[PDB]
Amino acid sequence: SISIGIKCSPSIDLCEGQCRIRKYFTGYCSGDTCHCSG
Repeated sequence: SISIGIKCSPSIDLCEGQCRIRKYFTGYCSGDTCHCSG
């Protein structure tokens, strides 16, 4: 994965949307930072 440096929480993980508008396929919150892949 890459990290995009958007803050997140795993409990309400909105990283997929942040990754998809940046043209990745998916994303997830690690610790408190969004990761993207694809």
